[PDB]
Amino acid sequence: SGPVPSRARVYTDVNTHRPREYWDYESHVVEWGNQDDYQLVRKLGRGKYSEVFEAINITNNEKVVVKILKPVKKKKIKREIKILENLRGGPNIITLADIVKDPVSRTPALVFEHVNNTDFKQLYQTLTDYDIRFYMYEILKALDYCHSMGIMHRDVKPHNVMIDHEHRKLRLIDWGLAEFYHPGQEYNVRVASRYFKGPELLVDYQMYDYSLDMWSLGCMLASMIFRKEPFFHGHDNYDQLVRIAKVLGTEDLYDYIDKYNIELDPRFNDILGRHSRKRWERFVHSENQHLVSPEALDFLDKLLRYDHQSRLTAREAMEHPYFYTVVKDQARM
Ligand SMILES: Brc1ccc2nn[nH]c2c1
Ligand SMILES: Brc1ccc2nn[nH]c2c1
Ligand SMILES: [Cl-]
Ligand SMILES: [Cl-]
Ligand SMILES: [Cl-]
Ligand code: NA
Repeated sequence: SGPVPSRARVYTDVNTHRPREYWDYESHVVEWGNQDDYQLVRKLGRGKYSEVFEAINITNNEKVVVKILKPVKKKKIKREIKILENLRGGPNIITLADIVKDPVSRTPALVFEHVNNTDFKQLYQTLTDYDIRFYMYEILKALDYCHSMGIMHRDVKPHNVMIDHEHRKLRLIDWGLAEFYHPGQEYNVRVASRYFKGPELLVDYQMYDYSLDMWSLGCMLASMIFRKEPFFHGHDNYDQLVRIAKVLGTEDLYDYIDKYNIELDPRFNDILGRHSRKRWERFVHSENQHLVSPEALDFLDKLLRYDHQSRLTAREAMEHPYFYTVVKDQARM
């Protein structure tokens, strides 16, 4: 028999109850703007599918960020545009301002409202205990929002979190790998960066959901509270699961494989071995102990589960005791 089917525990049917047009991004008609409204100021960085620039809107002298959509299928372009339009105005989600094409090269570009080019990876190994809780809560607002809107990000990692630490403001960026969640859909498992890939991607379980983002978030949290970058440091996608298995243990891994009737790639048979589930205390030392609390470990434990169904949802995560002081201070402000 094949793999056992899976459904998201939350927001399962939200796209089914929308109009077709909400999620049928292949049918979306983009009104392409004029590239000449903007002047590029400077390169901010060059990614995999994108070059990103600081630019000026020469109509209002407003600073913007421009992402030139490096050669890729039109299908992927429409998907990213439609997701950005659907999520526009959501909490801590980057704001799409315009969509333009080069009159010559015909190359699409996305224009975003300005954010400083300071990503979370530059700051997240130097935060106080309170600021880790604060910024994790801000990321959870973006994830509960996009999940509630029927969208999984699929590339949650520190390089995709822009922070203005001065203004205590955060935006979740790079929606290029994001997808709409549809119950029973089998997704590409070649998404996310190696260190943030959930076990579902590593064992090739395709019927995954929003809970993939919650694994990635757990990898970020573990990195920050233990000052260990990355937390799960695999050589390649096979060794990545071994690094996880040495922490979470093999018993829960094989129970997860049995539960979903997953056919494990033969390469895994000699490399996973047999490992106890490690107590989180093993990762605590004199230079991280100020970031580690019972509350932090209880929360982390509930994100980092093999079984995607077991993991906290974004809204359940926001209700965890780890965030009580953040929630109280927000209500006061
Ligand atoms: Br938006 C934008 C503005 C000017 C540009 N020059 N090359 N590519 C561009 C994209
Ligand atoms: Br603003 C901004 C900066 C970089 C980005 N990469 N993808 N989306 C982005 C938005
Ligand atoms: Cl990163
Ligand atoms: Cl490791
Ligand atoms: Cl132990
Ligand atoms: Na401590």
